[PDB]
Amino acid sequence: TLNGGITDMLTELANFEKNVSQAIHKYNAYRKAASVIAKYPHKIKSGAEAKKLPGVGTKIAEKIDEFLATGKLRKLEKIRQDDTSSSINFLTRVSGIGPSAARKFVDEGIKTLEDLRKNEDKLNHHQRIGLKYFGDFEKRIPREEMLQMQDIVLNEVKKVDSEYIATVCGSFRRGAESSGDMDVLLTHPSFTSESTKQPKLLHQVVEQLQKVHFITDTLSKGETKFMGVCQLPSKNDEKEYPHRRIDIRLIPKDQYYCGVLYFTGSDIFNKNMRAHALEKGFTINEYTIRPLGVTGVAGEPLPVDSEKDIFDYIQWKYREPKDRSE
DNA sequence: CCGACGGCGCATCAGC
DNA sequence: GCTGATGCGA
DNA sequence: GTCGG
Ligand SMILES: Nc1ccn([C@H]2C[C@H](O)[C@@H](COP(=O)(O)C(F)(F)P(=O)(O)OP(=O)(O)O)O2)c(=O)n1
Ligand SMILES: [Cl-]
Ligand SMILES: [Cl-]
Ligand SMILES: [Cl-]
Ligand SMILES: [Cl-]
Ligand SMILES: [Mg+2]
Ligand SMILES: [Mg+2]
Ligand code: NA
Ligand code: NA
Repeated sequence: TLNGGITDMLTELANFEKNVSQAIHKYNAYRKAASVIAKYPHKIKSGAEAKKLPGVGTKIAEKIDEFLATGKLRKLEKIRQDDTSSSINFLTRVSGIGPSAARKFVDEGIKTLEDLRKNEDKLNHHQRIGLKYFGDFEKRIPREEMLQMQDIVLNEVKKVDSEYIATVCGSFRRGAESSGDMDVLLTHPSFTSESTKQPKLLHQVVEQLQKVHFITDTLSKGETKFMGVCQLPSKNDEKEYPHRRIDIRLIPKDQYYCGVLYFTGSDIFNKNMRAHALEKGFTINEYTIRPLGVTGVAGEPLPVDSEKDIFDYIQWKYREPKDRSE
């Protein structure tokens, strides 16, 4: 909140470039600048001072000076008035509707929540669910509720097979007071980078959670990733809790550390760390950290026994989860 | 100046 | 049916 | 839009 005005402006500019301009790199550039400014420990006084931060160039510097002076950004004033842009922006807020589909719908005259509801037939499954719980998905999740959800998931997973280990990551693991959703990393000894000694490992868990009515809907479901909806049980006379998005990722047990690092985030932190890895001659994904030969092709997986091991390979001091919220 | 910018899972599609 | 490309998402 | 070579 120290430089809230400027970061909000940058984030809005970022969303515009992504949803309307479909210029993903401009999107990341803005988000990075927004992130770097967000942790700057001083109340920014000028674009010049801001340009000293990495990721902030001449363009954002000018925009910051404009914002600091007037208290707004004309470029944004306009974007906010353009009915097409605003419509595209809105629709992309429905889970399942990206920049392409949004532009396509608007070109069909479908540009509001009301239009989407009467044209439900024109939506694929994911979009149908995103629209159904549109309101709820906008709501944040108090950490207290996250704790209750964790308890339900861990206990139900334990019931399926005591050998399962379920770890809630995402912003929760980073210590956030509230989260946009629940992200669950799941492991089981019967599934490693060496073999899949038992099939349906993820299925069984998803099934158990549906059986006790915690999981209510499914957006997508594969062998290692589940994307759906859940809801905490409410007491008698108590109004129901909002429905929530839940992601579950089954990762090879022998690759837990690269897995938990990836799933802990943040997303911008992962980008920056993976970008730093490249500059150091390494490539990192949710399974391994591999070296890059002179040729450029990824080499063999390096031995990892802790999140810190990954940080060492790239010559970075270890950072606790609470300090990776970029 | 200009090429890189993180990496991948699932759903859906076109082309065979 | 397969692969590969795309959209959308983590 | 920003960066580094
Ligand atoms: N583009 C991305 C997106 C995600 N992630 C990893 C790193 C992320 O931490 C993790 C979770 O994705 P999430 O989509 O639940 C998230 F990011 F919003 P979270 O941090 O959990 O914040 P919230 O509370 O609001 O959910 O996936 C990533 O690596 N790249
Ligand atoms: Cl771009
Ligand atoms: Cl503004
Ligand atoms: Cl690992
Ligand atoms: Cl790999
Ligand atoms: Mg999350
Ligand atoms: Mg998530
Ligand atoms: Na800079
Ligand atoms: Na969307």
